[PDB]
Amino acid sequence: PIGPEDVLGLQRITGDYLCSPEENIYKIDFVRFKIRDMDSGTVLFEIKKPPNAGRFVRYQFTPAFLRLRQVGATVEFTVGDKPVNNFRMIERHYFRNQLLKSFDFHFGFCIPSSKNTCEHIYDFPPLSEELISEMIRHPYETQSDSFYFVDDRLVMHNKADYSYSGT
Ligand SMILES: C/C=C(\C)CC/C=C(\C)CCC=C(C)C
Repeated sequence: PIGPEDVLGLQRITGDYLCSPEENIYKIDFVRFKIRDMDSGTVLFEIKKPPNAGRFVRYQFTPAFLRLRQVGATVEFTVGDKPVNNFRMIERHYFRNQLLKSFDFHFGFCIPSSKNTCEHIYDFPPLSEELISEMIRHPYETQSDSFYFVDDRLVMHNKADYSYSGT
């Protein structure tokens, strides 16, 4: 039902998850996530996996984050026995229902029944100063949808919100 063309034009965060966890028929499970700033080598965030059912994440960042040029994302995941072809993530970010950027990453070849490592390069959009001020000023109103497709079918959907106020 849901293909990449259904999400590629969205101008708002979705009101609900567009797929159920049962539709993840390929048993894809993300187990590690690490963010590196390509201009300082600084690790900006790193986690390792031990209602929303774990499909929502809250992120606490700093104001400097909104001026980064390029960020390297290291992602580790396991895969079931079904071979996976045309694995694709489409991740859209919004502040106050205004599209900031949409990232389209095609995964490399996925080895079934095994752990895989992939690297995504995030080229940040140049954000206007007024938009920078408002995202710092109103935490958690920057939101994202991450859509995962295998052979042009929605199989995973995650959500997140973001703070750029530090802690
Ligand atoms: C799976 C990854 C995430 C849930 C968050 C990582 C997203 C980014 C690093 C993009 C930041 C967007 C801007 C407009 C600055």
